[PDB]
Amino acid sequence: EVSQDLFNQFNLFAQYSAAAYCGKNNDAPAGTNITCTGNACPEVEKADATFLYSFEDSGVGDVTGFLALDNTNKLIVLSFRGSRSIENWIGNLNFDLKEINDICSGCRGHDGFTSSWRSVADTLRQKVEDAVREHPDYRVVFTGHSLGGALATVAGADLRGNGYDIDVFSYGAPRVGNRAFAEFLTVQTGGTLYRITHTNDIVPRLPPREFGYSHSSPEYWIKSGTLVPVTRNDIVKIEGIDATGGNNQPNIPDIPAHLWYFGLIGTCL
Amino acid sequence: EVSQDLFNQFNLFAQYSAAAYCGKNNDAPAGTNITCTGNACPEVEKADATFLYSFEDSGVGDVTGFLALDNTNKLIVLSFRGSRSIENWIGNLNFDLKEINDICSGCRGHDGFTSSWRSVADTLRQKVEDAVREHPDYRVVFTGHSLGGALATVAGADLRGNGYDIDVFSYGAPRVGNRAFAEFLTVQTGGTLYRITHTNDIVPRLPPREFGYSHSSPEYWIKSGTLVPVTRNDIVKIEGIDATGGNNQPNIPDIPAHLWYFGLIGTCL
Amino acid sequence: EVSQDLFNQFNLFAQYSAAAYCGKNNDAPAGTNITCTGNACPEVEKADATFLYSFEDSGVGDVTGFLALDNTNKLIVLSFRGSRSIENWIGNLNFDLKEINDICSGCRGHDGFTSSWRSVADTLRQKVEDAVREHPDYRVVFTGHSLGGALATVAGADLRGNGYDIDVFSYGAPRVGNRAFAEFLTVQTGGTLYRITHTNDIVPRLPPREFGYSHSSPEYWIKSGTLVPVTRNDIVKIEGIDATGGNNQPNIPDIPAHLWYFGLIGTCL
Ligand SMILES: CCCCCCCCCCCCCCCCCCCCCCCCC(=O)OC[C@@H](O)COC(=O)CCCCCCCCCCCCCCCCC
Ligand SMILES: *[C@@H]1O[C@H](CO)[C@@H](O)[C@H](O)[C@H]1NC(C)=O
Ligand SMILES: *C(=O)CCCCCCC
Ligand SMILES: *C(=O)CCCCCCC
Ligand SMILES: [Ca+2]
Ligand SMILES: [Ca+2]
Ligand SMILES: [Ca+2]
Repeated sequence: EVSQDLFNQFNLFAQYSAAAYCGKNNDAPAGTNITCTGNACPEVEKADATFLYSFEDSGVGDVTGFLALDNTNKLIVLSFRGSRSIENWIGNLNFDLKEINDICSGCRGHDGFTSSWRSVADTLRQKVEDAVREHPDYRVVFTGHSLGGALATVAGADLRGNGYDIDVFSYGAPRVGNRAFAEFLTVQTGGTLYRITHTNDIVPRLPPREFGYSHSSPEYWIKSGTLVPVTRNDIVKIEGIDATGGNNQPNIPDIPAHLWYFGLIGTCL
Repeated sequence: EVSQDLFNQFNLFAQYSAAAYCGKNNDAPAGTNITCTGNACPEVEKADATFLYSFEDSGVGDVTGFLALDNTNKLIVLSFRGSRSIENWIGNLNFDLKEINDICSGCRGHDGFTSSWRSVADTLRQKVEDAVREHPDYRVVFTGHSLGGALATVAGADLRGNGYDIDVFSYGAPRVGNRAFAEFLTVQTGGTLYRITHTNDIVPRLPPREFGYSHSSPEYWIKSGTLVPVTRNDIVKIEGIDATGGNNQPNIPDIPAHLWYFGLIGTCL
Repeated sequence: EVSQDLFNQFNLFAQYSAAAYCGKNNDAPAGTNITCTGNACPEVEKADATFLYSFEDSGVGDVTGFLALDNTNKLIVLSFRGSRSIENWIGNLNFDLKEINDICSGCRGHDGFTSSWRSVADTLRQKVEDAVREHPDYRVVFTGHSLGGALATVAGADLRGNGYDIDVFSYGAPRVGNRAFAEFLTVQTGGTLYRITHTNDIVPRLPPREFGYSHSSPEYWIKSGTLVPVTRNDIVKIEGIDATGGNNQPNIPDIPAHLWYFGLIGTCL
């Protein structure tokens, strides 16, 4: 169980994550409205949300997404797209652990995700902080589904501590680093990380523990099935580093469960 | 077992479905020969078959194929290509059920398949009906492998009942809609649906029943193995909505079985 | 166990194979250095290795790779990229056996691999033999990982016997032909084939024996695990056509093992 307020935020940023997949939302002119196709992001359309920055084929690994200004909810939203291109999938396969001493000592992160973020950090950091200067009353939120959630998590860890809080909402995100990084993500201040999983989705189980990967805490686990609407009672908070009993169970994983986080996600053309 | 006459049709249109994958057959000039690479479609090449309309990157979902005029067999063949592009695959994943009451009452169909067809139906109907007018003694046949088989099925159900029969030959096609639609496809008049499957091919088992999908009846189940020539005694007719004992068995599915329908299907460059 | 000299050769050409995946190494000016990204080919970078010819999207099947001049080791290295593009994967799925009598009598090879090589054989033979004339004391070596190893295996069998030795180092290569071709690859004069496999990598088990495919002898089998450094004591030579007890064992296969051949291979962007 989560509060209705937190449920509304989980639902909203799942739609911001879904919107990042739509092709027209990766080269949109600044100041234009954020829209999706196939009812992918109704709540985002209802809001007075526009593009501050729209990017695709950026850095290494085909970083893609947009930076949004939400005047209704008073948000600065950085939404990363998940895997769609061949270049995205190849970056996922770069799963050896690389030192990220510039984030925390003893921490190691997925080579692919960390390399991709490093390659766009300077540009996007400047875009976000320009927005905070213009709208200092707003709230900064990084979000993304799958690979996009892994990027939103790494980015949040790297840019926190510079005067503005950064909340992160990831959906079906894979493990991003070793246990040192997982513990750091669990105790870091300057914003909250909401790591949302769904039933037996396979992606949050990758890369496997045996390669040295761990999950941060807590986990918000959606128990309602695929194609089933989600209510605030279907989400379970699960505390503990590499906690079992949520998505991390010793049962058969599922691929279609990876595409149902409050609605269909990853399928917007 | 099936008759030799039906076996000959099953083999012929399996090769028309293969020709649709060949890139050269998706942007060819009208009136030119239909040819394939290797021995992908020797029976089509032997016929006096020419392009009426060759299309690619059409509508939504990257609809690809050709409309052919076969003077040897007296056919008007609309052949849809199966999955190859990333865009084809994103469309396959839009597996929510959408209303198609214009086709039949209470029927619901795969969102992607029905949205792809709807985006090209006006253009293709006109070309099919132009050919029927000029060649009223020719037989209209929609066909396709995998996704293409799903598009042929939908297009056939949508255009039937306008004066001319439309027969559909689908190979390794997934489920396309709900039970209402599966029953409509079973009893619809004005043409016959030949839904063909091969051993334990995985694709006719998608999307899973649990998501609300059913299969029309009957099923023509190829029992011979992969890379094994098919004889008319290897094909078994299986009647009953969502019938088991054919491809729909609770065993381990197979991927290479998806590519062997009389010959190799889906591999023409 | 293998000798430290052979181990060093196995390690060097694993990095030449890894280099072929980097996009910048498929369209580089002749004479420029060969480099990779993130420690993918450190030994290649240390060497005085420059491009003689880089190719991409060549022939049929998206043949990709480079021809390198290594002055440090006195090598002419032809490195084929493995699977990355959709076109690559379609070619892999063309797995029926085709006559390659011009290479060896009674031999039959994978249709995709042999068609891909035939479509570039005249261009690449000219490039290799030009380099031989220019540096007649250098050693010619074909190498590749996965699909690249299969192309390197077929190319060496075709181009041997024209006045110079061709050594082949394949990593995680699939079976390329029938038994006759497997025997020929075992005994052919004018160079050596080092076929290297890793633990229970699935790819060297494809296509299955039951489709008529056989593996040449010997097999150099890496017993250390994924993400585990390799030492010369972890490699075991296994002789015999279609020998078991190495990679060819009736146990569960593994996909990540395919990417670890002394290091991460297939992941360079
Ligand atoms: C993993 C091997 C690769 C397969 C392909 C995956 C990535 C494809 C992207 C590019 C592909 C290029 C074109 C290649 C064409 C031939 C290759 C495609 C082969 C797969 C085709 C899929 C259907 C096509 C297709 O038309 O898609 C059907 C569409 O309705 C999607 O349906 C879904 O709901 C998505 C399901 C995704 C996979 C679900 C996993 C299977 C579930 C069962 C698990 C298996 C365990 C069973 C054992 C139980 C017994 C104990
Ligand atoms: C976008 O929405 C805002 C109001 O929220 C306003 O600029 C206008 O109605 C919309 N503009 C376009 C081009 O749709
Ligand atoms: C992230 O790598 C997961 C891929 C997103 C799924 C897109 C729709 C299948
Ligand atoms: C149906 O979705 C088509 C799947 C076959 C892929 C083409 C053959 C490589
Ligand atoms: Ca709006
Ligand atoms: Ca002809
Ligand atoms: Ca160098």
